[PDB]
Amino acid sequence: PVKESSFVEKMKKTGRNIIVFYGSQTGTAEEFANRLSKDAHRYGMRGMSADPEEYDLADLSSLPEIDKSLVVFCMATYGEGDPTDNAQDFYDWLQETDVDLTGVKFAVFGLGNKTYEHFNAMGKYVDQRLEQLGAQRIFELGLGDDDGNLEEDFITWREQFWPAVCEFFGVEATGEESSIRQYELVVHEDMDVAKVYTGEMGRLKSYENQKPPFDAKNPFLAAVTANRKLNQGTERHLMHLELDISDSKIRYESGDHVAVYPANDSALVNQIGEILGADLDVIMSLNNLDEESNKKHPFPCPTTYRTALTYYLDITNPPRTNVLYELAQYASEPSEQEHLHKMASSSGEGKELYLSWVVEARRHILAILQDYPSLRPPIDHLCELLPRLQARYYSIASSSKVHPNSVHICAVAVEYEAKSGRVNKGVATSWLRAKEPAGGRALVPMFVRKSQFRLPFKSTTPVIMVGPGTGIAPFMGFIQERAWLREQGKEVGETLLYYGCRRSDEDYLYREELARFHKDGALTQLNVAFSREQAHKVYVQHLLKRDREHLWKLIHEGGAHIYVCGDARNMAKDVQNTFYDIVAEFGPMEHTQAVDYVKKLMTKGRYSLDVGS
Ligand SMILES: Cc1cc2nc3c(=O)[nH]c(=O)nc-3n(C[C@H](O)[C@H](O)[C@H](O)COP(=O)(O)OP(=O)(O)OC[C@H]3O[C@@H](n4cnc5c(N)ncnc54)[C@H](O)[C@@H]3O)c2cc1C
Ligand SMILES: NC(=O)c1ccc[n+]([C@@H]2O[C@H](COP(=O)([O-])OP(=O)(O)OC[C@H]3O[C@@H](n4cnc5c(N)ncnc54)[C@H](OP(=O)(O)O)[C@@H]3O)[C@@H](O)[C@H]2O)c1
Ligand SMILES: Cc1cc2nc3c(=O)[nH]c(=O)nc-3n(C[C@H](O)[C@H](O)[C@H](O)COP(=O)(O)O)c2cc1C
Repeated sequence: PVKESSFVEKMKKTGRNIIVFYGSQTGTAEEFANRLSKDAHRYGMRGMSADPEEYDLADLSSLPEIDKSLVVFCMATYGEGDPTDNAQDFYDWLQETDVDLTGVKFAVFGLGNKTYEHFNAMGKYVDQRLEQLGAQRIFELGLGDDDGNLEEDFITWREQFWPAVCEFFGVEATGEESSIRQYELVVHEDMDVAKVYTGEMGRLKSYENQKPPFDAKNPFLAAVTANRKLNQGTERHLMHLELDISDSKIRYESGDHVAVYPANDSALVNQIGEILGADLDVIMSLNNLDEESNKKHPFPCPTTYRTALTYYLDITNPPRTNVLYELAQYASEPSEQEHLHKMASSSGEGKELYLSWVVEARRHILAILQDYPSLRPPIDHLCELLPRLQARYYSIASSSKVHPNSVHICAVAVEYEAKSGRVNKGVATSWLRAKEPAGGRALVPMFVRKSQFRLPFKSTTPVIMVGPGTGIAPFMGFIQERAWLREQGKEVGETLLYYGCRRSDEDYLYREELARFHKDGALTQLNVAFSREQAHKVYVQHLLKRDREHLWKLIHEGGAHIYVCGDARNMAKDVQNTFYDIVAEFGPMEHTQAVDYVKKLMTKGRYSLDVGS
């Protein structure tokens, strides 16, 4: 990872006084940065965004060489309160450096989520650390809560931030407003076909010419071997997929995640085009008007609107306030121009409307286009606004020791009645479902992501796995592997599964496979919880609570490892208590002593989580 030159120097040479580093994976932090960066301009200053992984943040000490200089960090938290991948260098650095940042003015906005225990560790860290080094805080730390509404949290913060800035430095709010574009449109007519991106993510033609290694930037088109329906009932659609990675040299261990780069719904794309009156089959490119930025285009180019809407753009999520504000200009009917503008208010009714009519109603772009017919923006400007389509992750359901040449996926297809009035569909799950094992084959641009979730190294350590619904996913690989080790002579301690589902004839995933593993003995216990076969709910905690005596015997004496995968707002929290209570009873020990004991197993590597909401 060859770093770029002193960003301070670039700022000097490009007349910029504020830089906004973004630490993110799904791009939300990146978005905020770009917004905060563009914002800078309307207040007499000029800023720029930047990936800290491309620079050496050691130069912060040089930043004071620029008048009215100030750095801003938009950081998100992951894993064990860990930084985003790209924010890793920055982190390790802040920890090891002793550098003096005297004269450095900063501000930090962190993206977190209250379900997790390490709420905005990064944000809190950077803010607090930069001070210890010497830099002076120009504005309070921002704690954005995604479980509530990060967007609004950002708004509220941003709104107070600029004035503070303006005041500390004595600068004007320079009239504000009047749309400013980032890219410039360039339509191509002669464009040699063989050089137009068709949905590749990295180098031109990387999808056709597959050359390792394969990473997020160079995914590996994997053939869909099997795509079966796992649920017996019809309430929902749960599926088991098997991606063939032969000849990819891609390594992986049960507990890792695999990511996919899906394609939006054809019909949904056609309509956006149609309702705008634009020819989606036009070949074009959006070159940055700043001939200095490294981000030459909003996405791969040259390409066609259809390709961008289909593979490069997120056209299904609720548009964020700034995208709607920018569009307000393209709505002829005033009534509508107003709502759109108002969408980015910090408070008032504008806020409530953006919160219920857009977010709560899950209204995506096309929906808003249909509901505000006077809104007919230019297709090229829309693409510059829409955010980038992300890859979806999946707990690899298989074990490397048994399926080295294949990755398995257990997923629940997303589909629901939105209050917007229509039916929304999960981008990747709908895409995945439509893959028929069968150019001709069914390929899925994927790539693996290593994780922390891992079976114990020592084959005799007791494993306790709590994974209701699709939470069982990673655990299918766990059991396969522990089954293997036994067929390999290896001595295997207890292996217990604590699974859950509605009814044994609705969503009892791997009812049969799990039946085998149990019969043969691979699974010491197979405690399953049918939450709907009786008046009262029977969740997995109840089972854990039921086996308190035994579990505590492997946790406290057998040094067993606890694994938790699935829902994070409830399932995980409820389970975590039950463990507090098991420890507190059989300890014995007050709640506090127990809560700690558990959290220790958590840090001492014996209690792993892998939840989301
Ligand atoms: C580390 C990790 C591991 C994961 N492992 C798995 C796994 O093993 N199996 C699996 O199925 N998924 C897993 N996921 C979730 C997975 O990545 C996808 O989010 C999921 O498959 C749906 O993606 P989609 O693109 O089809 O849906 P999208 O189009 O992206 O839509 C999903 C979004 O729609 C919204 N939504 C969903 N239902 C409703 C509703 N009823 N009403 C209103 N809004 C709603 C939510 O905001 C949700 O985030 C994992 C995620 C992470 C981060
Ligand atoms: N981050 C990850 O790695 C990961 C992996 C898998 C799933 N998930 C997340 O979990 C959510 C749902 O997953 P899912 O569809 O697969 O599960 P699910 O089908 O919705 O539910 C599975 C089982 O859990 C039960 N349940 C509901 N509330 C519970 C509680 N408080 N304690 C214990 N069991 C409870 C259900 O019963 P009832 O419905 O009848 O109440 C059912 O028996 C999604 O939001 C998804 O993001 C995250
Ligand atoms: C796998 C995963 C792990 C997360 N872990 C944490 C965490 O430990 N602490 C926290 O405060 N937020 C956590 N979050 C929430 C994110 O910090 C939040 O969604 C943020 O907006 C992500 O930023 P991005 O879009 O810029 O990548 C996690 C999200 C995911 C999907």
